Amino acid sequence: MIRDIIRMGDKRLLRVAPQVTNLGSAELHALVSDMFETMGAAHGVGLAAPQIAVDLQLMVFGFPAVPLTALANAQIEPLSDEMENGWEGCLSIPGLRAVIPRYRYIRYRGFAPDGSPIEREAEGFHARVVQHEYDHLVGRLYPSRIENFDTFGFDDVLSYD
Amino acid sequence: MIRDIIRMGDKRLLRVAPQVTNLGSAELHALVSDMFETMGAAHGVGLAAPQIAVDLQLMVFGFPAVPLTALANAQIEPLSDEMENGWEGCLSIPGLRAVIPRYRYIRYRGFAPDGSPIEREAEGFHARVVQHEYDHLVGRLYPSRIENFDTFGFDDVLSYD
Ligand SMILES: Cc1nc(-c2cccc(N)c2)cs1
Ligand SMILES: Cc1nc(-c2cccc(N)c2)cs1
Repeated sequence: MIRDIIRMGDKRLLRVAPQVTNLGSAELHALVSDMFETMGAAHGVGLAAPQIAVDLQLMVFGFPAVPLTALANAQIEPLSDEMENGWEGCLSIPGLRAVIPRYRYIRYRGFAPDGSPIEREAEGFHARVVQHEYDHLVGRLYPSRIENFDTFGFDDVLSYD
Repeated sequence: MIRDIIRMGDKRLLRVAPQVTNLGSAELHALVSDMFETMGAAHGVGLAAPQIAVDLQLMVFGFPAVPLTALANAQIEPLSDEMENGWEGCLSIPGLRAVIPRYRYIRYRGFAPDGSPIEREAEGFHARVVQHEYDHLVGRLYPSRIENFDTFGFDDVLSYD
């Protein structure tokens, strides 16, 4: 079932989400299902549970190919100090984008919805997607990470590199 | 004549605008006319020439009542250090607003379009309008001034005080 995505300004995006405690359950599998379906309908590459007003450490993401992934209780570790700049947008902030520095290299861990452990090293766009989605679990959106406000604007208008 | 307002992302918002050198001219009077008309059609309280892609130190503003004012070659001086927070939006960033600290007290100077000198002390919302419009003359938009990103979001969604 497609869920409503809440937009920046909604307090439910600003919460720190608790862990998932229902790995392998039918209730989680359905919620994950709905999230992939919601992500797909909005043409997203990532979506976090709080963007559909569900307060849980859960995100889906994927589609350079990033693997289709559902991830509960994510925890992330930079693998280096190299930052890298890249374009980011967000379905809760429709029509806009900005350039955001993210770690180029991370490891992330947590659990697939059937409860199997997940751990991967990630780089570049894959890395950036997971960091962005992780931010939501923590009440954080990308504008608070912009350093060059010249690169922030509407998508159909922007012309920076 | 109503002009197109350009949106955040357009480089023409990021320029430092040169002075007006045509006070008392028919070309300025028409441009000022168009700006009041453009401001009115968009339900703005302020609009700066670069928001209609005209690169000049010129702004209109007004409607607590703020007097309807056209102002070329604005220069501003805080009258104190008291900052004050207030809600701001911007016609080049439609649908959004944020809380922004501005000086509570300013003096501003420059010229009415007929070339008569203008100087006023200003406080509160009047002050804030002029500071906001002044920012555009200098390539600056309000997001780069947000300190609490919790208060930044879509207007129809937001619920902070
Ligand atoms: C090239 C682009 N990437 C994105 C994007 C980047 C990181 C995270 C999410 N959720 C979206 C928007 S435009
Ligand atoms: C209460 C509000 N004020 C504004 C506003 C405030 C300052 C400058 C401009 N141009 C608009 C938007 S919502």
